[PDB]
Amino acid sequence: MNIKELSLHELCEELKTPAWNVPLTFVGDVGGTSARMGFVREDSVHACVTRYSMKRKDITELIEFFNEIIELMPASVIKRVKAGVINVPGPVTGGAVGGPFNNLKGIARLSDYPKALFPPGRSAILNDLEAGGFGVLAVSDAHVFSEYFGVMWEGTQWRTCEQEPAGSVIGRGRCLVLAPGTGLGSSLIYYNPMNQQHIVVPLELGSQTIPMRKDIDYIQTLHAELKLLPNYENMVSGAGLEFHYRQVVRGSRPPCSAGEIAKLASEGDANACKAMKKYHEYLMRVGSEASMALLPLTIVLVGDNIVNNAFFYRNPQNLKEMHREALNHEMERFGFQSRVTYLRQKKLLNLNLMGCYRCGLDLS
Amino acid sequence: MNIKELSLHELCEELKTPAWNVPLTFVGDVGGTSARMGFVREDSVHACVTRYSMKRKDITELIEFFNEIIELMPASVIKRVKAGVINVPGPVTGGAVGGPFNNLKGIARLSDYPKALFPPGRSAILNDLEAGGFGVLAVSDAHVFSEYFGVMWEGTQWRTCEQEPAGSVIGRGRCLVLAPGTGLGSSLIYYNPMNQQHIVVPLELGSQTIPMRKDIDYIQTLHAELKLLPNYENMVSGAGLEFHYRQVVRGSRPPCSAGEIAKLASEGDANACKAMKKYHEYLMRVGSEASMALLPLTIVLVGDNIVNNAFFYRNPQNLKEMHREALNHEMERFGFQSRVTYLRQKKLLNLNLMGCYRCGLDLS
Ligand SMILES: O=C(CCc1ccc(O)cc1)N[C@@H]1[C@@H](O)[C@H](O)[C@@H](CO)O[C@@H]1O
Ligand SMILES: O=C(CCc1ccc(O)cc1)N[C@@H]1[C@@H](O)[C@H](O)[C@@H](CO)O[C@@H]1O
Repeated sequence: MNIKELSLHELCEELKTPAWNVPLTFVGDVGGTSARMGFVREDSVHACVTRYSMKRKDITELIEFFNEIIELMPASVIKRVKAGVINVPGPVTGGAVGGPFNNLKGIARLSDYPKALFPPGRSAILNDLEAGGFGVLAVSDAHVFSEYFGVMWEGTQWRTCEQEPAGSVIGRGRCLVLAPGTGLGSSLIYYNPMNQQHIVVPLELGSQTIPMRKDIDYIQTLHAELKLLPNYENMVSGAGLEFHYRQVVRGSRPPCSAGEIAKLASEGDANACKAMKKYHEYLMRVGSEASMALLPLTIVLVGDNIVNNAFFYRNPQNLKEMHREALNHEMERFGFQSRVTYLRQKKLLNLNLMGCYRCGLDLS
Repeated sequence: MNIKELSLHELCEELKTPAWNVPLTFVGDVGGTSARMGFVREDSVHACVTRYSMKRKDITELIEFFNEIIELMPASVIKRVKAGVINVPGPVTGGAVGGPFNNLKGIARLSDYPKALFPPGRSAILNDLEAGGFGVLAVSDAHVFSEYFGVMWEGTQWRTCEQEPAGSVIGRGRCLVLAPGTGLGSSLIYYNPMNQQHIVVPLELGSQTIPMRKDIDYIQTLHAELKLLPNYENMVSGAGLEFHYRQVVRGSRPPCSAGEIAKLASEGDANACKAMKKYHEYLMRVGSEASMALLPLTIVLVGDNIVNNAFFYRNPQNLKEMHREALNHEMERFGFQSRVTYLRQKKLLNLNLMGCYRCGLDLS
């Protein structure tokens, strides 16, 4: 798994080198603030990408970027493009129309994209966590799962389905991918046991109304701030973390950012730590409800957030509390939540870029 | 598109007429009370089946039924078995391990089934709604969708994905199947835009904790009765309807069973009617929340209950109220709930038997 990030110029020069004299997949991982776009080739995977700023905060700006690449890149390179797959930070329909976005305006339309980078019949727009799910599969496919994912706790069902150690393979069962970052992303890597095939199913779990436990007052406190029935993302996100911190300090310390709160928690600050426990309590509730609804074999937490918050999961008291909340469901009296193995990304890797490429394989 | 229930001996006879001198698919629709098993052949879908009482109330009695069938049947008939698929009223893993079940006792195990009816590599056990979802596909493939399904309302997304009228085909989009009957069943017919294929993913939406709207007291009341945080099935089931009717009458009238309540409502009783609106209010919350989480193109309400309570859905007032509640979600401010086309089964049909066959065709 190799990704190199280059200026657009160094990018152009890299693609003229012998190693890149080969069929290419155009890929793009588009976020609310930036996009990484470039080319990917083949059991190792090799991507070379350049970073763009989404300064105009508008999804149509990608069209301008694609043009730039086509004009600035030699035709010899562009003609090697066998497939073109990008991902965007919002719901996508028909792999062709993405929108509406929370942090960008406009609608991503595959039909308005240049066929030089998006060949007809071999092109797709993915949801970011749909690409991430494909990304998880690409890690598994390269026999390197244990290098990127660590077991948080092993579920009851793993040994029933798998002889190998937890975390060593994705496993022949449904894998629910959760990404608590800017937005709360989710996807279901469904497993069809009749053909032994994994299939990525995009979800919007973050946007469901939170069902209560013994926390009606806490939920109502947020309800009154937002003037909206809180959804999971409202508790599990940067603003969620900031909310949890305000609720812990109650005025006594002025507000700081989610980023600042995460830093303080890394330094042992009791208030920030408790905010972080709160944030994860709600993440574990997404997990327990989804564990029932989707009956997954595994749940995998992914993203730079998860990797960088390793200090939090490393702590056995934090981990035991998350485990307890994961089991906090009425259906656990039948063992449903206990079936599931939870894993977390433990090493940095842009799953989305790998996923766009992995998806391109299935179009080609 | 037809199914004749026959006696065991006159099943054996029926399977000698020349029209049934074809490869056969063994199928079985296992309910809590009765199981219908038999054989299927082909635009045209012809099935003939015999019924068994599940009077051991034990899922394992099936093997005796299987054994009997093979004993009381020609080797000219058994030799034409190409596939074998049955469905059961509980979760199933690996398409081969069914249960534990809320209704029956034991575990359905494909490995303990006779290969004469279940040719290895061409057989499966399905969850009941997993089969239902396959049945919905089969109806659509037989170009007879509009004969069995009526539109309750057309969603915003339909005319952009399909040029055919709503209700006339399943549609090239995800279809969430809900079966609000004795239990609450749910499955997602996922549409894969990469390869234009539908796949059926089993769900357990019924067992999710109910998120609130403005009904905290009503939920607390049931919570106190059940001594369990209510899930959608608690509000949307037989037990659910009985609860709604009781909260309506407040001991002013006698307590009535679900069937009693249903009948009374059809006759025009105001209290029973109020109970059924209450029930459908919670059914619509399953739909609005799943509309966000799973982003379906359609939602199809299936089952005998649904056909038999056609009177309820035909009332323009009840339907308007259902529609209103289907859009009662904070995400509707973005049009998410409005995207979805709702349909209901309007004519009797064992989708599950048809589903077992349709599944079989993917297995051969
Ligand atoms: O933003 C949403 C909900 C839909 C929505 C659309 C417009 C809007 O203004 C408000 C919400 N969903 C996205 C989701 O697609 C993505 O996978 C996730 C991780 O990046 O962040 C958000 O959860
Ligand atoms: O069985 C369950 C949930 C697990 C469960 C286990 C024990 C129990 O007492 C209660 C529920 N769910 C099943 C589901 O598989 C099925 O499709 C649906 C329609 O028949 O009925 C049930 O709701």
